Amino acid sequence: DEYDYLFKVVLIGDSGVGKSNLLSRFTRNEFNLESKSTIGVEFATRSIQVDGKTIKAQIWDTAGLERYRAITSAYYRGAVGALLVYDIAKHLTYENVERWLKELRDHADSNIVIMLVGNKSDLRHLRAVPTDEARAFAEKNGLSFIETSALDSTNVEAAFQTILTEIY
Ligand SMILES: Nc1nc2c(ncn2[C@@H]2O[C@H](COP(=O)(O)OP(=O)(O)O)[C@@H](O)[C@H]2O)c(=O)[nH]1
Ligand SMILES: [Cl-]
Ligand SMILES: [Mg+2]
Repeated sequence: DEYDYLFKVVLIGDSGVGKSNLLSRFTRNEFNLESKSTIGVEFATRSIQVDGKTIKAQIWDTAGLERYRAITSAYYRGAVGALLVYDIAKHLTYENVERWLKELRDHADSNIVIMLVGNKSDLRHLRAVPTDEARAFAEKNGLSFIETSALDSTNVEAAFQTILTEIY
């Protein structure tokens, strides 16, 4: 509805890390504590301002589990950014970041902007993934890095703003 650029940005990451609530927090300012596996593929949109011009962010979301049906290059097609999300309270979701990176190399453009997102920062007292460690990891792998909380809203706007500005 009037925009200068449409930037496709995808969300990826293990089931349960907060992808769907990052989407809902960013596009509708809504959060649900309930947990429910995402159905098929969804996308939602939000427009923001960058360098005086209007950026329509089209943000895709899908299930992190790829057992019976796996994500294809069509999911990633034309994506200029990826929010690769893990749960700072569940170490396994961070261990699996390498698998997501492999999936991005196989299925996404070699120059996509990748933001590593440590979500659930409000669970800092349950932290399983030290901030400094993830930050260095992002550094070595050519990713941006931010910790967010969809629940209390911390850094959610900043994460999307930053990636869309990096892309711009
Ligand atoms: N404490 C906390 N819980 C979160 C946060 N984001 C998502 N959740 C919860 O984690 C569960 C999985 O969230 P969901 O958005 O469905 O993650 P997805 O499985 O990666 O799409 C739900 O119970 C959410 O309410 C967060 O920032 N903090
Ligand atoms: Cl599946
Ligand atoms: Mg989901």
